[PDB]
Amino acid sequence: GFTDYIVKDIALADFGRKEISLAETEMPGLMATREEYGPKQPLKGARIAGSLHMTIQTAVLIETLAALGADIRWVSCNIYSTQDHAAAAIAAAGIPVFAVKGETLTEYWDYTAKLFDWHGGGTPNMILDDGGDATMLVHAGYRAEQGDTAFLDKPGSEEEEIFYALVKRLLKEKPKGWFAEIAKNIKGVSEETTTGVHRLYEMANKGTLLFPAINVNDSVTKSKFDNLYGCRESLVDGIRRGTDVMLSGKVAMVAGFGDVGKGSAASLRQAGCRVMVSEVDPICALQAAMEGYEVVTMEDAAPRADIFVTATGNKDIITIEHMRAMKDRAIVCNIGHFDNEIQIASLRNLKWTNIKPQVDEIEFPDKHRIIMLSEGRLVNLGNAMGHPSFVMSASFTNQTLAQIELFANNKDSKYAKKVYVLPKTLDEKVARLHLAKIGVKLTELRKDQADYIGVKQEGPYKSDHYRY
Amino acid sequence: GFTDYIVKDIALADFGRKEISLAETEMPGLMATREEYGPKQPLKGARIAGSLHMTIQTAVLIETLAALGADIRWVSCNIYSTQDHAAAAIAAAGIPVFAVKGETLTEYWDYTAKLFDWHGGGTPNMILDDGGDATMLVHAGYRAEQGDTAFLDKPGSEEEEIFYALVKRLLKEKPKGWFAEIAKNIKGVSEETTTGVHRLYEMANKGTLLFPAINVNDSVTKSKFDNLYGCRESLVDGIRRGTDVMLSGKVAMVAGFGDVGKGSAASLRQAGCRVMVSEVDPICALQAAMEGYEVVTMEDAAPRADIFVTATGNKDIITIEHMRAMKDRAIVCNIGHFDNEIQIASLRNLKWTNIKPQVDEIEFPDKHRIIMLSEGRLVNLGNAMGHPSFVMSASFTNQTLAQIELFANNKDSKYAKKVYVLPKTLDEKVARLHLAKIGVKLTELRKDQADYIGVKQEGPYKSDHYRY
Amino acid sequence: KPGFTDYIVKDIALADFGRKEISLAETEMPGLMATREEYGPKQPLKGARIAGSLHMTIQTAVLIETLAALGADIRWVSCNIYSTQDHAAAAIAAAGIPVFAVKGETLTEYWDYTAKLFDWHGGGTPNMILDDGGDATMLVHAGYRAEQGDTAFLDKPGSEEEEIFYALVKRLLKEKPKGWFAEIAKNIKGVSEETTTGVHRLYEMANKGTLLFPAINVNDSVTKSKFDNLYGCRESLVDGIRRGTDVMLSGKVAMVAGFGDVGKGSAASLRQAGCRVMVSEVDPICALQAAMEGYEVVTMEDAAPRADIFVTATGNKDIITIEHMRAMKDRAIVCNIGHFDNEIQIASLRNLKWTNIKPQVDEIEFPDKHRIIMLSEGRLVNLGNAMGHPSFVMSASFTNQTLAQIELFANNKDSKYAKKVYVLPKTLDEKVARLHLAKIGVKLTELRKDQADYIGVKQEGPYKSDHYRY
Amino acid sequence: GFTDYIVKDIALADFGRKEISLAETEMPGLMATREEYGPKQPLKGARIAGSLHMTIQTAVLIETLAALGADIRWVSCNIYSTQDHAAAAIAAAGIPVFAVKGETLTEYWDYTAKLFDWHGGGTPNMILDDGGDATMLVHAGYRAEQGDTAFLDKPGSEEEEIFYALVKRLLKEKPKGWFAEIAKNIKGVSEETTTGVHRLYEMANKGTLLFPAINVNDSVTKSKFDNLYGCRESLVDGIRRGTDVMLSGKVAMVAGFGDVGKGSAASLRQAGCRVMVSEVDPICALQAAMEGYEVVTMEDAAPRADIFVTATGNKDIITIEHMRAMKDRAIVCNIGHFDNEIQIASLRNLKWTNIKPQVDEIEFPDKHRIIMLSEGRLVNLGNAMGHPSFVMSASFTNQTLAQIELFANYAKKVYVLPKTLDEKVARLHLAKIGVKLTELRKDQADYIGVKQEGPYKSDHYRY
Ligand SMILES: NC(=O)c1ccc[n+]([C@@H]2O[C@H](COP(=O)([O-])OP(=O)(O)OC[C@H]3O[C@@H](n4cnc5c(N)ncnc54)[C@H](O)[C@@H]3O)[C@@H](O)[C@H]2O)c1
Ligand SMILES: NC(=O)c1ccc[n+]([C@@H]2O[C@H](COP(=O)([O-])OP(=O)(O)OC[C@H]3O[C@@H](n4cnc5c(N)ncnc54)[C@H](O)[C@@H]3O)[C@@H](O)[C@H]2O)c1
Ligand SMILES: NC(=O)c1ccc[n+]([C@@H]2O[C@H](COP(=O)([O-])OP(=O)(O)OC[C@H]3O[C@@H](n4cnc5c(N)ncnc54)[C@H](O)[C@@H]3O)[C@@H](O)[C@H]2O)c1
Ligand SMILES: NC(=O)c1ccc[n+]([C@@H]2O[C@H](COP(=O)([O-])OP(=O)(O)OC[C@H]3O[C@@H](n4cnc5c(N)ncnc54)[C@H](O)[C@@H]3O)[C@@H](O)[C@H]2O)c1
Ligand code: NA
Ligand code: NA
Ligand code: NA
Repeated sequence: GFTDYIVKDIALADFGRKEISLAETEMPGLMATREEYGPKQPLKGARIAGSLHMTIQTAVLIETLAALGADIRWVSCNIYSTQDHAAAAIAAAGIPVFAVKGETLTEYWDYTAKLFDWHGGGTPNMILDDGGDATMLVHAGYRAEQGDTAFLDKPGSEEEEIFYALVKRLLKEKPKGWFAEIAKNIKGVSEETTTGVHRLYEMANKGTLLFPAINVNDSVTKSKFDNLYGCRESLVDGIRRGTDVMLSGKVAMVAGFGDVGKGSAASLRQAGCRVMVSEVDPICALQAAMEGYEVVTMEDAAPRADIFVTATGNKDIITIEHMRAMKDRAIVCNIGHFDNEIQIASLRNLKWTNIKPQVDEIEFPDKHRIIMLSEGRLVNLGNAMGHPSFVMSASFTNQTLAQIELFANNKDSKYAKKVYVLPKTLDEKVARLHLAKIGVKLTELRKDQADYIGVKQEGPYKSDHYRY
Repeated sequence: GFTDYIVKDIALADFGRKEISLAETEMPGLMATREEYGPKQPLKGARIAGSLHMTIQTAVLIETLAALGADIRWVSCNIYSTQDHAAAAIAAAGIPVFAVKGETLTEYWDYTAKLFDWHGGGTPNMILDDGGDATMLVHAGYRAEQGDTAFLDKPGSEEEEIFYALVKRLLKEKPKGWFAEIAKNIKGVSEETTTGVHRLYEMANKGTLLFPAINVNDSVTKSKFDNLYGCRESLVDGIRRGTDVMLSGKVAMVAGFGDVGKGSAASLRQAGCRVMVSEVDPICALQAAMEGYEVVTMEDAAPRADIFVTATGNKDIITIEHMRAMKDRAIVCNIGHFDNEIQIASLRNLKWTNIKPQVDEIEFPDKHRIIMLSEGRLVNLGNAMGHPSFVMSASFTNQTLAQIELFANNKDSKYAKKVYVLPKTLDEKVARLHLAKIGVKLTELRKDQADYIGVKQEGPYKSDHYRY
Repeated sequence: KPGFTDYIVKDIALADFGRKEISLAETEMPGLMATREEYGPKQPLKGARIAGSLHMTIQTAVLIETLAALGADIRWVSCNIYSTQDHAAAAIAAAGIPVFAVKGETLTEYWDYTAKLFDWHGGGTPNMILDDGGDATMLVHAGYRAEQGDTAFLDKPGSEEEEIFYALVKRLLKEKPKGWFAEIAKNIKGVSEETTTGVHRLYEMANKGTLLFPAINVNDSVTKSKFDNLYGCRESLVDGIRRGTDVMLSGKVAMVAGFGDVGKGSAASLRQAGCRVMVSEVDPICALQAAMEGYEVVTMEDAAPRADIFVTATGNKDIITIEHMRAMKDRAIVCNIGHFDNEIQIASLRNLKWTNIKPQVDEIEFPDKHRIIMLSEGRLVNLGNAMGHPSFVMSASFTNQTLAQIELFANNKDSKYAKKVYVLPKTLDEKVARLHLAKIGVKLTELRKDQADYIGVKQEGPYKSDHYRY
Repeated sequence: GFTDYIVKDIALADFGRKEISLAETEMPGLMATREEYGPKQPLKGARIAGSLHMTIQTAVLIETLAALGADIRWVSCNIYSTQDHAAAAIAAAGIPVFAVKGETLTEYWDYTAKLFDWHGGGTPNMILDDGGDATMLVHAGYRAEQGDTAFLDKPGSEEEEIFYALVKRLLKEKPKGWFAEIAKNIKGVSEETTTGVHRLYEMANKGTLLFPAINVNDSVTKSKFDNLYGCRESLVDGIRRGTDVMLSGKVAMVAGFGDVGKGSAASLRQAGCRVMVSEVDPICALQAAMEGYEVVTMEDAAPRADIFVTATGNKDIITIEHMRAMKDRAIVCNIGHFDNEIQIASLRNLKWTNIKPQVDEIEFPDKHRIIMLSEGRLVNLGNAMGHPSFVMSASFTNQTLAQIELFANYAKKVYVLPKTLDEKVARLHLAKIGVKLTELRKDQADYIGVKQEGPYKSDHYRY
């Protein structure tokens, strides 16, 4: 009689469980974290609201949190990233989850709000976020509840107008003071991705951040593994499953050469494309040139490339003018967190023909066409299966450790309403937990060698400013 | 009122047509062939029986042959390689096709026989074959029809048993002399893949080959493109879609370093694996070592690689003893034409658990498991979408030109009952047809330079023994 | 000029060849050349007396002439006994700049030359140090410590170079005016330090409170560490091995100890050239990076009988021991690309039979007749057996150095630099990268104001947070 | 009392011997061939005139031929490819060699002629050639000696005028009939490189080839290894030693994508360049595009590449009009056999400034400059040390087996070694690089239609 969930089809649970079992073998850091902290139950009493792509990998994270004692409600943080068999397995485990691949924007936001109506009464006391949407709902509602309401009628994108409408509906329907009630009860947020962390630092800079936050993205074992190697593996996976094109012989353009753009350019080069890159940061541009990529503007690339990928975390990267100039049936996609890297909204008066889920052909007046993937939302998660389990084990061990820090290890107020990163000893621990699986044999410093370079034999091995 | 087909779901035809249209843009060699030969209708009067993976790419080939005047019947040459939407689109175009992804081996062989019961009555007068199964049916039936039946009672596998039962059934249910009538009427066969060509030369050398044959595999623009770059793109595609594992950090073992093994090892290394290779040919082994691969035996690799790929065209490459020695949840697959590279039958008293279509977990008595892709059949086609269209345009332009040669350019018996390859002029033409699409600007020999090296400005540019 | 004799080089007649390659390097060093054009009119280094201790290569000659073009008075030595390019040294001497640098100088010569930096022409001392590896900095600090009465460390040498260095310190205490090291320390306005090993020495002193003057850590400019250490070694490690040995790399197994910036570049050098590369590491993060890049991560004991080529890239000591070398295959190649020659236990080999093949290449034979090929007697192989990093990447390193000399000498009127270790601001790090883009055809996109606001940055940069790792 | 040689510095012999010893360890095929055939003395009675880059690797080949019984005289086949310490070691070993790094074209052809004045009297009875120059001397002299002398008054290049003057000088000095006497005594030639094999097939098709020839270049274990991997290792070595430029960040243009162009493009891309390629053959062009190289014309490349390499075996690939259009201080070089891929002659009117041996800066009227390596001669051998020893062991094991075949043991006058020998060459190299070959079971061998011991592939297989 468990009914507190919304998924595509609960009957997919058995398939979901099979793939979760397979992913466990590929996620030694999460499984070792269960073994270590299971007995101590550090998350007992935690009520974690999670907003994070409802994939097989996330399901292993969710069950790890639950094995550590947490009570949980979950949604995806993108309308196309859910893996419905993973969602069904979580629902079948009796954990409230509201996540469907292909849900509407209105559904997406209504589901986010359902995180905060805790089963049995009350609110969450922890947030685990990827992209900042659950955090944003709490802050925007609190802003309005304190009487600052005009921003809710500011012009916006289609999704923004839906978000403001949600906040108005909740102010109208929930008891007065609901958002302050939520904000009081949240002990911390851990945030996974570059875009969400930027939103966190903006709030802290403005003094509006309502609770302590750990920036998980900037663990070394997250940013230089998930953002880099994860996209190296999953960008071309998304493009292949969407289009099945031959990548050898093609030219690809990647906007951005931060961690995701580095991984994305490598994904395409390794798969056979000749890759060009755009950048605004002269250091990252020089890195791209030293790695052998031609560094060009998007105006230069638009008539040249076969495949375009936005990897910036910024907005208005590929415009209608660029797409007007592209060759017929050029492929366009986005691997940054949000769908305003490409001017999708400007395309909505053109003729769209759906090819299959997450693949559309868009026809201009002059009859040239472009192939758009996942309507401009995250292509690796929308057209394929996101990053593979092993690299998500590193990200999600960080997440689990950050939840433990904020929920369990803040009894001396070592985390204020500010943004923190995990300490390097824990970053190093995350890496250590993954070495045996992939056959690494680590050397140990002898004492005199440790002394010679000024480190402890057990680490940490690098200064605070080391960049790896 | 058209019913002469067997496909999984005819309602997939619209989706198939959308992806056929997209593939046409990616297949400039086939489309240019339609434009050149369309007006001359060189295949008017041809009745082509095709046995070749019923993919979107094959659908573009089928419609090219039809555009040149051919009447067609088609089947897939593997039980897992059909793309059901491509099959549906062909059926919806009124072309008889008998091809379902996941058909049984009994169905597979019954469908092959249906090639020869031409619609309206009569037989085919051309065969287009990939792997030699349709050609084998004709030759084995002919052998038995002439009185040599004893071999039909000594089946060496379950497949051989189904095939010999089929031959016996056709000898009873088809008219007296049916196999000789087919053999009389077939003007030629063109054969796509290394294994099928081996079978052709076997028959040619023994004097049993019943009609002229063109070896398409050994066109330069087939063997050095499809087998090499096709597998480079589509092997890791199959492994990713089947398993979603992280390839960076994994050790992969490829048996064979011919054209397919070269492309397969590159597929895995480019995707991040550390790749080991086995070989029996010292030249191919030395190539592999010079390309940086460790060259080892399968016994050395068995307990330590994460991923195993057979690429030999030979048999008994990965045995039950190897599989017993493998690490838990190692991945095993085959990209050679036939499944007996892996000893699949030796596994049939173990516990098999299906994960999803074409993915199975096999458990040994000691509880270790292996993950088997497509029950050991061609992994790129079974677990993904085979090679991408652009490279198949080169293979399939060769096939179209070969059909034209045997059907229309044999008035003078230039093709006897032996195996031939297309001339280098046609090989060069196939490459030329593909240059504009990918932006190649070819240089023209000045007249002085052509003289200096002793070629014509228009080619051919290399000796007949040049290896490229 | 005939009157000028204040130098020591191998052969002054190499100056014309030196000048031709300096001219070629100028085209390849746009950052340094742009820094001249920008700051030349302003003469920010007029009055600077710069003691430089840095590999006397063609690239260093373009740095020296940049400093002089900005107004600096200069004395120079190399920071390694095998890294000098004799034609570069000759060209600097022929320009009338005191330089004491010979490829193949002895350790005793090396340290006597370092001391000549501090005997300024016309009297007095330097007032700036530009250091690579910390040796000039160490001479001032060791002498100061001893001169203040703490001499115990001088009597306990534990390597040949250490005993030579300690004997130099004693000699200078004996021969110079009393208080000489304190007078040097008082006059040095700052040191800028190029390399990971030297910067470690600096932070050790700053943490003990013994650092005597402000220091800028140039190694940890993004446009030094993530370019010179990485791409420089990617280009010049295999160059050194090829010139020393002319072996085929395709088909060989290589072992790289360390997967920091130099080890990353070294492993890529060898893989790109065709080797199958194995890596060792002590840091689990760096080990996981190496495994993710496809390298087998093993211990040196596992690698010793397996690999054809060994490269130490750690900055640490005792990486390749006599036990490892005894276990190696016959005619295995061994070399070092970290700053100092104690990564390989070279001293443990000195009673074996050494057969010189050619400069910086030796065959070492064990009693059992097993042989190894040793490059540059375990000293930096890229500089010893080849020409070090190529000019273009050194332009990024040396533009940072020039900017750091301007900071310490000209921009410390308010004492913003105390006696501790600083890095250059990110806007200067970014400027260094900007100066190198046009030469290699990079077209940089301009952020619009709405895009810059969206990611919380100014259109003119800096584009990244302080803790961004690139 | 031996002085029948010309080397730059005989004092380099000890250095040459040390590097020959090192190369022996790296040349397991040559050394295994010495071990197997030394005691058989298959080349006893052979008098081999060799014309092949006088490198450390060639010294190991020479001493292998001698260990098989051969009497030898040797020259280099390029004026800048000799390694003087290798030449000195061969001289010190008592083998006539005439080879100096930097010898002039006049010296080059005088030295080639010395091959044929055998020590003790008589002529050679075998040729081992790389590029066909020794072979061409015999055939041109034979042609003229049979009365057809007018062509010798009509050269097309400075080198051909020197060559023709040599032929005239030999016809004047040597006994009447000398070229026919040489031609009668030469039992065969083995020819190493694509350009030389092109010359042989020209002569065979015109019906003028005077003796059997083995095309060593088209052994699989030569063309698919030396030309490909050898250039992959040694092209960038040459460019680095000549210029010391940073390759990451630069654009490089490679003309040709045959075996040498494939290896050359890979050399540059693996070293960090962004590589463009030209081709005339649509199949090779399509291969380059599918390997991810931009395929362009030289006119497209001229204003924008930083580095240009010719790898065609053809002529007039980089013209003065291309070089006029290049950026200031672009690097230009040639890895094909002959210097006429670049229009060096047309540059001789401009200002040249020597930087160091084999590196020159050439200044145009408008003051832009280009950097020319080895005056357009083979850059890997002129600016560095040619291919490394291990891959030359494969090429030179083929050469040794070919000399045995021609001397001691078809229909076509130019032929290739049989696949069983090609396979043997590869097998000899496997243990040193740690390869473990799998052995077919009898049923597996039958399944694929081969003998367990090979050959494993059809004669048309392209590898
Ligand atoms: N799809 C995934 O699985 C995945 C993985 C991790 C992060 N992300 C997302 O990817 C995005 C990028 O993240 P990141 O970690 O690489 O950030 P980053 O800050 O490291 O890199 C972004 C780069 O974009 C560049 N840039 C900004 N504006 C540009 C412009 N107009 N043109 C060209 N370049 C521009 C920046 O200079 C910067 O170097 C974020 O939205 C992040 O949340 C996605
Ligand atoms: N899946 C596809 O899309 C695809 C594409 C082209 C060809 N094929 C098939 O792939 C197979 C291989 O074709 P190919 O063109 O590479 O053939 P190939 O003859 O070029 O190469 C096969 C290699 O296997 C080696 N080999 C044979 N027995 C071996 C053993 N016991 N252990 C290790 N190595 C062994 C051979 O020496 C040979 O080099 C054939 O069955 C062919 O029909 C599949
Ligand atoms: N030759 C050159 O041109 C050049 C270029 C830049 C720097 N350097 C020198 O190279 C050295 C390395 O510099 P870096 O910037 O890479 O430093 P780094 O700190 O980034 O890397 C050193 C790495 O060595 C590892 N390590 C330490 N002891 C080890 C051991 N016993 N076994 C295996 N790994 C071990 C560390 O964990 C570390 O990751 C320094 O001496 C530096 O001064 C040389
Ligand atoms: N330097 C070395 O050590 C070395 C090694 C092996 C051979 N070689 C020499 O290299 C040359 C190339 O040999 P190969 O084996 O690669 O020959 P190849 O016939 O395999 O390749 C030459 C390529 O050049 C192309 N080509 C001809 N003219 C062209 C033009 N005008 N523009 C662009 N491309 C053109 C051809 O189409 C052909 O594909 C020969 O002279 C050979 O003797 C040099
Ligand atoms: Na996944
Ligand atoms: Na240099
Ligand atoms: Na060499």
